[PDB]
Amino acid sequence: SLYGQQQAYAEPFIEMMDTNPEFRDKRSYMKNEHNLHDVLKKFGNNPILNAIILTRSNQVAMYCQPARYSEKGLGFEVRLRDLDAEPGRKEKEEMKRIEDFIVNTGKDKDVDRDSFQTFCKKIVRDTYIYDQVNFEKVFNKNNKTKLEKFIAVDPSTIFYATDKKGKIIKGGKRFVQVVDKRVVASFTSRELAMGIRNPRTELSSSGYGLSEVEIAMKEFIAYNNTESFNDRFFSHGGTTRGILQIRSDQQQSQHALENFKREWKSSLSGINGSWQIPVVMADDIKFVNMTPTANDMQFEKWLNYLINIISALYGIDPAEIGFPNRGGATQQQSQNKGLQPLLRFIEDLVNRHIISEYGDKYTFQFVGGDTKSATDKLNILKLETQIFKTVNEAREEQGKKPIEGGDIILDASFLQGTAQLQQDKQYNDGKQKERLQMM
Amino acid sequence: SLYGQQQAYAEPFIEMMDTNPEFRDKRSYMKNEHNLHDVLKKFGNNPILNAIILTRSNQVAMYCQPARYSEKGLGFEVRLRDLDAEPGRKEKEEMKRIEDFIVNTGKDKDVDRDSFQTFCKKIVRDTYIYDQVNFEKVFNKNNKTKLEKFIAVDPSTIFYATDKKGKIIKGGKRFVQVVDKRVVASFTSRELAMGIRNPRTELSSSGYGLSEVEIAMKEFIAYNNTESFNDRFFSHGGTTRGILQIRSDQQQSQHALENFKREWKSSLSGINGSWQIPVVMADDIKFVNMTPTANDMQFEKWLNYLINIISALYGIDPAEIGFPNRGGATQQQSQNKGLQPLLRFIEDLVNRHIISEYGDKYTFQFVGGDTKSATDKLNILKLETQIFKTVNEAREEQGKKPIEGGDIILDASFLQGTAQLQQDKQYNDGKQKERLQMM
Repeated sequence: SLYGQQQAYAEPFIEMMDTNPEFRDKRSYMKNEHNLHDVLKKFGNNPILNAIILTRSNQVAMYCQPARYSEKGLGFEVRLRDLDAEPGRKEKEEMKRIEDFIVNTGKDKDVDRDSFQTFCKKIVRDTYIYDQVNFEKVFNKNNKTKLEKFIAVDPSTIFYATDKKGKIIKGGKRFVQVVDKRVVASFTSRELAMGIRNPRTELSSSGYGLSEVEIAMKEFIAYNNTESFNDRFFSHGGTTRGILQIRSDQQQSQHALENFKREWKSSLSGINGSWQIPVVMADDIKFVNMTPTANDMQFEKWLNYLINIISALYGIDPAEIGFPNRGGATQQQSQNKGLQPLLRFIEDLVNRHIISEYGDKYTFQFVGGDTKSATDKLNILKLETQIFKTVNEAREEQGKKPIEGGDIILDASFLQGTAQLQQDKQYNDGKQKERLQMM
Repeated sequence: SLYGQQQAYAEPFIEMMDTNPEFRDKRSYMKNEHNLHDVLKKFGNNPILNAIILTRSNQVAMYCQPARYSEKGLGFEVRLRDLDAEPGRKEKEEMKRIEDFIVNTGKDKDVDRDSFQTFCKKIVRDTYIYDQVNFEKVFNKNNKTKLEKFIAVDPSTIFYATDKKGKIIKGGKRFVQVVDKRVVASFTSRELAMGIRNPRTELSSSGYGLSEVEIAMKEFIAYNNTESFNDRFFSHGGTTRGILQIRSDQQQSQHALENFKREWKSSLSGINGSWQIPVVMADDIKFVNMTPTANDMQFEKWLNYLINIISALYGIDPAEIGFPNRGGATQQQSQNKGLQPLLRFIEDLVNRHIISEYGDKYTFQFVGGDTKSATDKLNILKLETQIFKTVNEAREEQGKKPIEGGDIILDASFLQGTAQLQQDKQYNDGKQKERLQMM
C-alpha cells in the first residue's frame, strides 16, 4: 500500500500502540521520542541554522525568474521533452502560458498569493529544517481534470493516513492534516504533494525523511551552552580583577572604610586624577589576582569544530558563514555540491507534480550560471571538429538542420585536398571528351 | 548451490547450530556476535557517517537524469551494446521507452512511487552502511515473462534461504525476508536482486559483504566518547576557576557569609561595578587555581586521526567533511577514487538486473562530468592524425562513415606532395598521347 502492490514488506508489521489509529506518527531515529517536529521547531530559531537557511534562500532567489523575460540566460525555462523536436506556434504559446502560470502560482494574477520566489524561499526552509515539503493543489471545481492554483502547506501538521487496520492507505485520501492533535482535513495524492530529500529504507521511519537537525541535536545544544558560557562572564558575575588586602590588628569600622572610599573616589576615580598614585601607611598590603592579566574568548577551536561538522552535514562551505575551514583553503566546487542538488530536487518535484497536469511532452528546468561547463562542451566540439566531425553532422546532432556548402571538416588543409581532388578530377573527367572524340 | 554446480566447497561444511534452519544468519567477522545489523543500526545515526552518506548522495543525485532530456551531457543514457552498430527508429523508440521506464521506476507514472533519484539516494545509504542492497521486482501477473515495477527493500530484513539440510538454495525461492525473527515472505532470484560491494571468499561470511562500520566500530565509539568527554565540561561540573580562601581563627557564621555575599553582589556583580576593587582586612588571603588560565578543546589531533582513517576506509577526502588531511594538501583525483567506483557499481547492478529483462543488445551507462579525459582522448587523436592516421580511417574507427575527399592525412605539406605528384603524374601520363601519336 505504501508504494503499491508488492510481495515484500516495507512498512512496520506491528503498529505503534500509542499512536492514533487515523494516522502513522513520525518519530525519532532511535524511537526515543514519538514526537519530533515539536523539538525541531525549537532549533528552528538557531542563528547558525537560520544563517545557512537565509544564505541558501538568497542563492535560490536569483534563479527564480523566467528565462525569456530575462536579458541574460539566468532563470528557468519550459521546453519540449525532446531537445531535437521542433517547436510550434501553438506549443510555444502553451509553454509561455504555463511559465506565466508558474510565475503567478495560479491561473490569474493575485497580489494576495505568493510569487514563485517566495514559494521557493519557503521550500528551502522546509527542506533544510524538517526534510519534508508539502504544497496543496486547487483543482477547478467546474472541471476536476484541470488545475487552478497551488500553494505551500506547513509540513509539521501533515502526516500519512492509515486505514482501520493501521496500514498506510494508497487509494483515495492518503495525506491528513492535524492541528493540536485533532484531525482537520485530508487530501488525495494528486491534491497534495510530498517531497522527501533524505529518504530511508528502514521500516522504523516508514518513509519519513531524516532531518539534519536531529543528527546535529547534540552539537546544537553544545554550541548553545558554549555561547551561554561565554556570555555569562558579562551577564553574570565573576568579572573581578583582584582583591586589595590591607593587614590590620582590628578590622576598620565601616564609617572609616566609607571615608576611605570617599577619598579614593575624589582623588583617583575616572579620567580625573587617572595617572595619580595614592599613599597608604599600613603594616602590609597585598593584591591577589582572581582573573588573568587579559581575558579572551574560550573554547574557540571547539566552536570551529562544531560549526564545521554542522556545515559539512548540510554541505555548505563554512567560509560562507564566517568561520574558518579546519582543512583545505585555510567556490565553484562548493557551489556544485551545495546548491545544484537542491535546485535539481526542486526541479524534479515541480516538474513531476505540476507539469503532469498539462502533458508528458513538456518539462521544467533551470538554466544559467554554468558558463564554464558549456565552455568546456563547446571546446570538446571545437577540438572534435578539426579531425573527426563534419559541420553538418554536428548541426544535425544538436537539433538543427544542415547548411548548404558540403559536410566539410574544418581544416584549411582538408579543403585544399578536396579542392585539389575535384580540380584534378575535372581534368581527368575532361578526358572523356577526347575518348568520345576518337569515336 | 551457492554459486552453482562445482567441485569445491565455498560454503561452511558444518552449519551454525544456533541459527534457524530456514535461513543462514549474517554474523560478525570474528564470530563474536551472530547478530550484526542490529548493532550497525545503532551507528547508522552517527553524524560523521551521516555526513559522508549525505555528501555522496548529493554527488550522485546530479547524475540521476536522462541525457537526451538534458541540455548538457550530464546524465545517464541507454544505447546499443556495440557502439559501432547503427541505430534505428524502432530501437530508438524502444530505448526511449526504457529510459522513461527507469526514470519513473515503472511502466506508468505514479506519484506514490519513488523517482530514480530517491532510489539512488536510498541505494547509496544502504551500500555504505550495511554493504548490502536489495530491490524487489514486480512482474506482470498477466505475463510472468515481463516486468512492471521495481522498488527498494531494506537489506537488514533479507537473508539467504537454506534447504532442509541447511545448505543455501539455488533453484526457486532463494532470498527470504524476516521481521522480528519471523519468516514473512520469500523471493525468486529474478524477483529480488542482491548487490554486494565488498565481497569476501572466506567460508565464515558465506558471501555476505563486509561493512566498513564494523571495521571502524572501535574508532566510532572512541569518537563518540571523546565528544562526550569534551561536552561534559559544560553539561557536567568541573567549570570552577578557583577557590578564594580567607584565614580566620573561627569559621564565620553562615549569616555573616550571606551578608558578605550580599555586599559582594551589590558592589561587584554584573557589568555594574565591574571594574571596581573590593577591600578586605583579614589576616591572610589566597586564591588557588583549579583550572588553567584559558580552556580549549582537548584531544584535537586524536579526533583528526580517527576521522582521517575513517574517511580513508570509505575513500572520501577528509577535506570535504571539514577536517584537515594529516598528509598531502595541508579534487579530481579524490573524486576519481571516491565517486566513480560507486557509480560503476550502481551501473553494473542496474544493467545486469533490469536490462536483462528486455534484451542483451542494450546497455545502461552514465555520461558527463569527464571533459578532461575526453579532451585527452581527442588530443591523442589530434596528434596521431598529423603523421599516422587518415581522416576516413579514424571516422570509420569511431562508428561513422567516410567523407568523400580522399583518405588524407592532415598536414599542409602532405597535401602538396600528393598534389605535386598528381600534377607531375598527369604531365607524365600526358606523354602517352605523344607515344601513340608516332604510331
